[PDB]
Amino acid sequence: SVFSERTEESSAVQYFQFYGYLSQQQNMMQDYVRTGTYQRAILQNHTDFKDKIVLDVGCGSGILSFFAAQAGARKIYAVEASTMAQHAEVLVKSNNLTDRIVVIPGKVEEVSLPEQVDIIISEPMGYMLFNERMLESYLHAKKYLKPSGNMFPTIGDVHLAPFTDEQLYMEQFTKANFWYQPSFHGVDLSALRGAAVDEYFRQPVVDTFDIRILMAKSVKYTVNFLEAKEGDLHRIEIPFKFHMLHSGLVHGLAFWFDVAFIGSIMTVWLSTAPTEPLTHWYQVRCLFQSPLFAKAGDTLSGTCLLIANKRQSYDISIVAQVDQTGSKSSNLLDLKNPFFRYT
Amino acid sequence: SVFSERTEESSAVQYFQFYGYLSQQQNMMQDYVRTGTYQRAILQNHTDFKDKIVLDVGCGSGILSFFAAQAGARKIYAVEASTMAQHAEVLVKSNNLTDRIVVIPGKVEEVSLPEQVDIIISEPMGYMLFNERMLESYLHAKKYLKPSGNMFPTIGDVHLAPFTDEQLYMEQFTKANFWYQPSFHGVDLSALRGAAVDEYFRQPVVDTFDIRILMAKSVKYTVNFLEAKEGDLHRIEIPFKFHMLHSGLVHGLAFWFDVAFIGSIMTVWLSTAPTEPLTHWYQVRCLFQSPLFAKAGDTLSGTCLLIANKRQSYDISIVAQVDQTGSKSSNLLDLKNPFFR
Amino acid sequence: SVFSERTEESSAVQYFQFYGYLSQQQNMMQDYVRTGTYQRAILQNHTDFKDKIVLDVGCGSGILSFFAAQAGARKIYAVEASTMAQHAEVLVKSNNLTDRIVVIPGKVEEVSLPEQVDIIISEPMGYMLFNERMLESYLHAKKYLKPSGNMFPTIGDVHLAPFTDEQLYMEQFTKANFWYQPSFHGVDLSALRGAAVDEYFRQPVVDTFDIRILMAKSVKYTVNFLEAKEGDLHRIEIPFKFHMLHSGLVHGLAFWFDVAFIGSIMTVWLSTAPTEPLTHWYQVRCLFQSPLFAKAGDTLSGTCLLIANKRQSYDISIVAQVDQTGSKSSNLLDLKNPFFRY
Amino acid sequence: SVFSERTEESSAVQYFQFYGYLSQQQNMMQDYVRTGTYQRAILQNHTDFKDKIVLDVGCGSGILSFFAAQAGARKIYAVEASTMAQHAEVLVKSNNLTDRIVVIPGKVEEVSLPEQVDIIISEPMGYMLFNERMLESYLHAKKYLKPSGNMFPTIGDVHLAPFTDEQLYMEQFTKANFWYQPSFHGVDLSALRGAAVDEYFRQPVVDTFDIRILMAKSVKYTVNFLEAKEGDLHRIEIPFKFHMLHSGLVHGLAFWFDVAFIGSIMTVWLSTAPTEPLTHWYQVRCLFQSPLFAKAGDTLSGTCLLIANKRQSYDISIVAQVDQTGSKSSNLLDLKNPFFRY
Ligand SMILES: COC(=O)c1cc(O)c2cc(NC(=O)NCCCCNC(=N)NC[C@H]3O[C@@H](n4cnc5c(N)ncnc54)[C@H](O)[C@@H]3O)ccc2c1
Ligand SMILES: COC(=O)c1cc(O)c2cc(NC(=O)NCCCCNC(=N)NC[C@H]3O[C@@H](n4cnc5c(N)ncnc54)[C@H](O)[C@@H]3O)ccc2c1
Ligand SMILES: COC(=O)c1cc(O)c2cc(NC(=O)NCCCCNC(=N)NC[C@H]3O[C@@H](n4cnc5c(N)ncnc54)[C@H](O)[C@@H]3O)ccc2c1
Ligand SMILES: COC(=O)c1cc(O)c2cc(NC(=O)NCCCCNC(=N)NC[C@H]3O[C@@H](n4cnc5c(N)ncnc54)[C@H](O)[C@@H]3O)ccc2c1
Repeated sequence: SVFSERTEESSAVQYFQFYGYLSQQQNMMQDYVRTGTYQRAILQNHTDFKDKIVLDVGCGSGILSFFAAQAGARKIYAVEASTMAQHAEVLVKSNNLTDRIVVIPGKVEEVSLPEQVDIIISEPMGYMLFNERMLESYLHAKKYLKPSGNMFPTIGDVHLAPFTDEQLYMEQFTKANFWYQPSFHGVDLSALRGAAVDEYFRQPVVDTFDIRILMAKSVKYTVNFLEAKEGDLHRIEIPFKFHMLHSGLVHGLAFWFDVAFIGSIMTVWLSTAPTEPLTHWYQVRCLFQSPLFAKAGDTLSGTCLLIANKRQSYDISIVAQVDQTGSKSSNLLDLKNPFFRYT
Repeated sequence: SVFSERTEESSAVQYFQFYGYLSQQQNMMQDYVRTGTYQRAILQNHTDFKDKIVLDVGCGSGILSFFAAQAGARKIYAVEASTMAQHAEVLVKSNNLTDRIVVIPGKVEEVSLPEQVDIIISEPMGYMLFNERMLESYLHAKKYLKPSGNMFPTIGDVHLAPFTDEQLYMEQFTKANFWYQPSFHGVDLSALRGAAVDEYFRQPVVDTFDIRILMAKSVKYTVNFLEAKEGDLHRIEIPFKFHMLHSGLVHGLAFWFDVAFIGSIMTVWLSTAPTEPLTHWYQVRCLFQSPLFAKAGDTLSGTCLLIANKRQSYDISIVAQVDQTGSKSSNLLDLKNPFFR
Repeated sequence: SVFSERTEESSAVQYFQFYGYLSQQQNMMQDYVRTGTYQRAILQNHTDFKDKIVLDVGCGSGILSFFAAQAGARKIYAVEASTMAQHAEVLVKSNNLTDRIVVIPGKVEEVSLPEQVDIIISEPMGYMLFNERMLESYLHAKKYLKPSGNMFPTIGDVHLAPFTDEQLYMEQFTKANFWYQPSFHGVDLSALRGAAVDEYFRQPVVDTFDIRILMAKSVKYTVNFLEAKEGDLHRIEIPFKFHMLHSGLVHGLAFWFDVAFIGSIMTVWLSTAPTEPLTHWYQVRCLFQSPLFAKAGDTLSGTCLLIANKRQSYDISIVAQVDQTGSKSSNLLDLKNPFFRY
Repeated sequence: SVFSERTEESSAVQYFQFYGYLSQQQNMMQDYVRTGTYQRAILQNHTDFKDKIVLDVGCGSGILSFFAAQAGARKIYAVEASTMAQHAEVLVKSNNLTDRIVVIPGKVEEVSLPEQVDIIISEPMGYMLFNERMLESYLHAKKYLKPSGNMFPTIGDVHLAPFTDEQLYMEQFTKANFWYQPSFHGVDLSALRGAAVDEYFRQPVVDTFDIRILMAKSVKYTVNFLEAKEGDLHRIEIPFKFHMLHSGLVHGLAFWFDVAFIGSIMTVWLSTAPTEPLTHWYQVRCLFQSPLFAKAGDTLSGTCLLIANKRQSYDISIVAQVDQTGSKSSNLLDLKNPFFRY
């Protein structure tokens, strides 16, 4: 019941319906960097799986469990709450692994596992790492992890960097200005211009971009999944101090993430950086309401505060100022209403 | 309420959140054929509004009410269940129409209107006309219509026609065939190929197409909103008999719709046909899992059956056979998971 | 006889009937690259024929014997099992070479030659080099070759490369899909979908293609006809490891071949590569039933295994996997039912 | 058996291998005029099948049996000699007709049926109706037909007509003239020109043509399958007297056929005429060695003689003369080596 107490029923319904589609599973599977890196992380750390007990949190089609099986896992508990659980069972039988993979339909916060596991595996990451709040389910499942146990992924580093994108900033007002007309089919729309601007600026922009728009080395916030607690992700305060590498108008912050699989043999990384090939996580950009001018050598400092909501998302609050000028800007954004951009 | 008894709370939440965004209101407004045709229908039938009482069902930003006001409506009750009701009120004040347009926040099945109206106006059409099930709310609102009152739109014609599009058919099978692989990173996926094909073929394809793909004259199913009852739309049985004009593989049925605004002065049509400019309704195609071969001269007969569900959509059953050969295809589709091409 | 023990009578009948037609000999002679390269190989190595004894295995119309004669061969035994041996005799008379070219009707495994030869010549190559299994007759005929004799051709290189061709893959699955129909004139065909797909994908595709579809440098398997024995061609195991140069779906393997005529004066090559002008051998592609995704830098390894059958062809088994993912495709192929796509 | 005594094993092997492929079955099935007319003939004559015993000779995939089942047949014995019999069995199970369709693997001349049948159905027609000689198997199967029994098809009409096609005639010599060259890579080929011409002229041309090339109303030779005996098709003598409608050079005879399904309710026709849509039987044209000039009003008379051979085909002998001139021509053709021109 930890899941249903932090999540509106209306949101859980839609969430699980979405991951219940094969088309969606196929998308995730066809991302070769994602699928291949998970496989590489598990198989190259075979000693972390050989004759071990394994929990796969939100197994979907089962693919990560099959990898754990390839690596030599004695026993794998594959938990999945969507109707995809049925399809995972089918694959476990057709691949003759009924003696090693047990699919358990339900939420990991609600099901009973019969024993403690040596290692947990999952793909719980959303946009800017935290969105969809499955990282809480992943951490929750540590109640089943032996003390010496491991987690794959082991850590997550959400990166934050300032960007310049005059054209993105301008789009907002250009769109909002639809309403700034005194006779649209004889109707004066202009009283709504302000509300339109607000709405557009509350949407985090999900797409990719040229790394040339980044104005400073990114700042890293690390969650270590071995030590973290579920509750650590209810309120996430990310302080930042950027040392500006380029002079210009900073229109917002860009977000991406890495996770690392820290095994006994080696550490394997999965990156969603804009310097790396595009994943189904893209990148995320949050605009400031007002651009901040900064010179190369200036510091831009502030806080990104993420406050978990009952729609399995975050309210994002960003405050920033150029320390050498005192010019400051903010923005409050809702990751439950992202703008998926094609410009 | 009738609305909450026919609708899961989870679906209503999302539905009304979607229409609550200004960005979404702007997209509907910027469809010039939609906005312009509604305006033309109302203003050219000014006598249907001059000094009349009006109900606007699901008014959104209020745009249709403003049109009713331009046409000379004494009084317009604008009902809207999303938070857009707040923004509509703002526009009514800034346009100095507080004496003529009264916004009433809530569902039309739940609110109290103080009087009966002469005419109802709404844009309740979804994909394939019926999707989103607002046509029920529109019909429900007739409890407020005087005897001899009018409705704008007045009727809706659904059009059904068989199409050939080998490339469309192949896309879906090409996607589905992912699940045939016997060793995807060493994993045999092929036990799910059937489930994958079923799911993909249950998705109605929302996009446009050249009219050259149509293999017979369309068949028309008319709902007359003046006479129809809310419950008529719970189960909709559309029989069809196409006379094939071209020989080839029929890969599915294509759907579009017209509505007509039948006023005292003139009848104005809003069409979503593929012969007409593209609207935000596009057209919808339902693929058969297996094509049917037909020769020109052959008849293709069957039934399209639409059964309303609690997610404000329809489960669609399409059964079709080429009479001269007995070649038959049955197909089940869910308009709650459309494929946008 | 070695021939009739490795070949069903039904297959030999048809094989020899096919090469017995003048129309078929004209088609082979009109391939100028084939005819011209054979001529160039023989004439430019004239010292390999001047005053030498020659065996032409499966001479057909006789054309290669005439070339050996132009080069100065003392004596040429031209063996041919089809009825074309009589048309070859006619040409030997009309060209006043009765003193130098002796046609011997019959199979080279069955006839008696009166002496040993200095050199053997033949065109025994089929699709993918080996099809029709005449390479065995060519190797069998070495019982007539002196120690230190030569073979023309001398070696054969089979080239294997991975290819991407989505449109090819689609045409065959579109054909196969006929058998998914639940109501073809009211009859449910779909229980045979699996079998139809198998059948279609077992057909090697004989045509040409742009070299741009190739996703890695080809791999070479060499048969040296001087050293090889007839029995070596009963089971042919071709290992391969491709280093992928491009990322994408690998829909199969493409095959072609070169033979080299290694004479005393020079080596002349006859290539059927897609970089070279088209011959009557074209190229051959074997499709995988399921494509393999590979990234550039990945290795694609496996085996092409050819097992000779009694219908003068091979049962081909192709096993390939992307080493970095363990994605694997196994495919069977029957060279006796090729799909001609040109 | 009657089949193996009239057929060389080499030929039977290949024949049955060819019809054993699903790809080939699919081709036959996708010809809508063939498949649809068979269906229409059986269902419109439902009273010929309701609660009746049925034999389907060479059922292939089974499609005609399924039609007999749709029409209400109590029991259908579906005989098929190719490995397609296996696939037909699979379809009978997947269509829940194991109680009504019994697939019997083997040749209809060799298998045991447990009872006599009311009606036989088959698609035994080849090029010019008779080619491949399955019409003999169809007639052979009458040993299983009750006295009142019927046959579908019931009759076959072969149509013969004189044609003009200067360009077709010319092609032959243009091809043959490959050999009429004194130095093809230094070899004199010309001694073979005669033999090449002969070979080309012995090939019946399988393709279609504009009906405007026909110079007289066609002449009809009818086989009634109810009365005919297997041996009647060993030697088929077709006399003809054409009354010329157009003046010009007659370069040969064009052949096509109709079969009729004569039921109790109605007669349904399947035509392969050039006036009708193209089928997988096309039409067949046999050239004269020398064109015959005829004026409109002249009569062109002669005989077409078909003599069955052991390669499941016919040797065709055509003799024709213009009666008013005494200008005569001849031609011996072999339908076992047809030229596909389409
Ligand atoms: C109007 O649209 C929007 O505005 C909108 C907004 C958005 O944010 C959007 C985000 C999108 N997502 C997206 O791109 N993802 C990337 C894919 C990788 C993540 N894969 C993953 N996390 N798999 C988890 C598996 O774990 C299961 N699971 C979870 N919790 C569990 C629990 N407690 N117990 C048991 N099993 C559990 C779950 O069922 C599933 O199988 C896509 C569309 C969007 C549209
Ligand atoms: C992943 O993507 C999917 O899965 C998906 C699936 C889909 O099906 C999608 C469908 C889409 N539809 C769409 O673009 N339509 C445009 C047609 C024009 C507007 N049509 C209409 N009816 N206006 C309603 C107005 O009337 C109000 N209203 C309704 N009911 C009321 C009641 N009872 N009382 C009072 N007011 C009420 C309502 O709030 C609003 O103002 C778009 C996206 C999709 C995505
Ligand atoms: C749908 O169609 C199919 O299914 C199919 C299947 C296929 O595989 C096909 C293959 C095709 N091949 C083809 O175009 N090749 C041309 C390349 C030239 C190779 N030259 C060659 N082989 N000539 C040997 C000569 O040497 C004689 N000879 C052989 N053995 C002998 C022996 N032991 N003793 C004495 N004489 C012997 C022989 O008679 C002949 O004169 C064409 C069509 C196809 C269609
Ligand atoms: C070397 O290339 C050439 O030069 C060549 C020369 C040619 O002449 C060619 C002719 C071609 N033919 C062709 O296009 N036909 C189209 C019409 C098909 C008619 N349908 C049919 N005949 N069905 C027979 C069914 O009846 C079964 N069956 C027969 N006898 C049986 C028996 N005794 N017992 C039991 N079952 C028996 C049989 O297995 C099958 O299922 C094609 C290629 C050619 C190439």
